[PDB]
Amino acid sequence: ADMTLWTEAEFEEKCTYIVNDHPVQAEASLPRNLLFKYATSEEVIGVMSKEYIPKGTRFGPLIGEIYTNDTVPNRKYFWRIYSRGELHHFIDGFNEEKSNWMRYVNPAHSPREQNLAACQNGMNIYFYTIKPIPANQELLVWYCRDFAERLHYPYPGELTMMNLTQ
Amino acid sequence: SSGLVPRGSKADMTLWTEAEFEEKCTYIVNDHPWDVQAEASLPRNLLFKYATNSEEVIGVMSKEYIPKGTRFGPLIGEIYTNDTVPNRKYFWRIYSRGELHHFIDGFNEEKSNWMRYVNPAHSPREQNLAACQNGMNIYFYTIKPIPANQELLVWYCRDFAERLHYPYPGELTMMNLTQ
Repeated sequence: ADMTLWTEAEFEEKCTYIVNDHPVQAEASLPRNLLFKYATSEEVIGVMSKEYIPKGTRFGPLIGEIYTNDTVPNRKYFWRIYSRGELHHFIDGFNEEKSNWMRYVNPAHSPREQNLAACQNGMNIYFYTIKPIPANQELLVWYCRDFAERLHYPYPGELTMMNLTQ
Repeated sequence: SSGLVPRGSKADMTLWTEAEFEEKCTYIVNDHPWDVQAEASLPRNLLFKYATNSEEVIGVMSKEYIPKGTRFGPLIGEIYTNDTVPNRKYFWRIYSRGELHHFIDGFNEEKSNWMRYVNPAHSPREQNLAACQNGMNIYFYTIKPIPANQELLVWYCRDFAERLHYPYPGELTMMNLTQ
């Protein structure tokens, strides 16, 4: 039940609820269980729950412009996609007319804050809730273990030197 | 004296690259010439730590003050590829062009040098050697002085740890990366 160390395959296989986007694209696509957080203007500064979001809910896939190295023209909204253990392409969520609402979700600062894991399944990126999100709480994402490892990034539950030499 | 002159324009080895270790190390220590090989090869500035009442080696200690920036090695052991590998406790990986190339295996004491006896550090605070691949070899570099009669304790340098998807001293947390 602790999803911290699940593999991308385990997220896909053991997901309970699937939430599709709502039928500018980045704003219009926001599912009906979410709301935007706004600046004190109409600038969107994050995504919040409108209602209780269960653990084990999948959002996505991420929509954005796709670039390879040979085709790439701002990298803050980039997500990397891998094939057979090599970087294959980027999905770029920067352009709000060609990207969905996932571009607005802020990153978690700590394991405690994280309530979404980002995973690559197939050729897509999804965000899975790893804990319940009560109403009117911010969605805060970080890479799942396998994705973090592909990036050489830290992640919740990462083993320490102390762990590896115990 | 004071100020801009002595300051000039802008020593911690924690985040050095493998190239930096090779370029900037100060002292080189070669193995003892030469011979069992794993014991006979131990450099004259080191001693073994033994199990109590036993001749069993359980670690490596300094015999004398070992300066920061001292290189030991290269590692010697049997070399296996995936296509030739026959207990991985004493295995070290060698990479070529970002891909695993072969393993150096220190298990057999007749075919390996003293570096097989060096134990891993349990924490950043305990580490006094960084292991690096330079060229086709692995060397250990002291990252802090080792006073006389203190154990040598190794961990991978940052780039080697990252090839292994291992943690390392100085690794940034999510907290550091996000603010």
